[PDB]
Amino acid sequence: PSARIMTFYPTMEEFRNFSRYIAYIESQGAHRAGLAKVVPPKEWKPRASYDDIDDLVIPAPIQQLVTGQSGLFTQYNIQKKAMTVREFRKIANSDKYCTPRYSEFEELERKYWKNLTFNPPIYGADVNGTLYEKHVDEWNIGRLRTILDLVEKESGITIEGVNTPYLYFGMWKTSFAWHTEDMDLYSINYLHFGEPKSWYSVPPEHGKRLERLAKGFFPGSAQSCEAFLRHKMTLISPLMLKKYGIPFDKVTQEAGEFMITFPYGYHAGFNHGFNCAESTNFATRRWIEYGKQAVLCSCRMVKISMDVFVRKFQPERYKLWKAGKDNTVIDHTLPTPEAAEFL
Ligand SMILES: CN(CCc1cnn(-c2nccc3c(=O)[nH]cnc23)c1)Cc1ccc(F)cc1
Ligand SMILES: [Zn+2]
Ligand SMILES: [Zn+2]
Repeated sequence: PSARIMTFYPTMEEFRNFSRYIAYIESQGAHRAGLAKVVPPKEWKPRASYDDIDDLVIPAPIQQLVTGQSGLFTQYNIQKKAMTVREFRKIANSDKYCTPRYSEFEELERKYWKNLTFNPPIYGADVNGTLYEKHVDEWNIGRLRTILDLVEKESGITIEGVNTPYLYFGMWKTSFAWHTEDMDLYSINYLHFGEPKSWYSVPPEHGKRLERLAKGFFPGSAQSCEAFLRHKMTLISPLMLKKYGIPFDKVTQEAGEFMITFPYGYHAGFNHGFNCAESTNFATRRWIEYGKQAVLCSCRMVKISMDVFVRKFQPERYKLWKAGKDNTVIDHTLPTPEAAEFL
């Protein structure tokens, strides 16, 4: 009810301040769903045209091999040789790989879950780069300027997969497995162009139920690594989630829209056809407790030292936290302290 995905329509004035807007959507309860859609003002555009990127190199395209049955699957990401956007699009749009005919989303979603183990598609995933023009100042994924910037501030080391933008060139049936962000951070995803991207979300207050369910389904993966979901290989159909009483919601992201994922917000999804999305991680003051308590991959990976954040934002707790006495319990319903001005 209050864990349902929400869509926001900021005005141009409201859009200019990223962090303030994030605070605003949390004061509205957006974080409870674990995922929110943000439709930018009509006048806003991050790039004049996308007709000048055909020679853009996808260095490590991945063939997505999926094995499984009865709504439970494991995705094996097979590296293919480098290719350009032009070559990628030719494959995406060919008879062999293009989107099937469909009337309603529910029909396309059925095709996805029935055919994800067949005819493995190629995902032009994790390409370092941005499609934003240099002068765009609003919601610029390249430079959000959140408190996540503090790691680079004190050491200069940029952790690969954190605080840098990534591009994802999708084709029909390419997917992202169930996961939460690295260090349980926030994430932003903008669909630059093409066919939609469909998303599934589990509210952070029900995240441990999803983990317990995936542990029961893959006991071998769980014994090897407690945090095996962080490998981003596990696919679980909505039918299985429904059967085992895991609450979830679904949303389709169209070209020109943003998706925000919240700390400990489990999400998965798939691309409807040839498209391109830009993404990065970011943080608010609320994330600090999430980063301290993040259950990380012990086999295996992205790790951020919390010491800098605790020392700056929670110095009274520093000694208690460094001694293993920080017994703090996270309340997933509470908005970020920055949202106080809206409540
Ligand atoms: C380090 N790599 C990013 C990790 C990462 C974190 N969030 N996230 C995603 N989150 C949301 C949406 C998407 C999406 O549409 N498409 C791809 N990845 C998405 C992907 C690993 C990796 C990327 C893609 C993939 F398939 C499998 C592994
Ligand atoms: Zn993600
Ligand atoms: Zn692991």
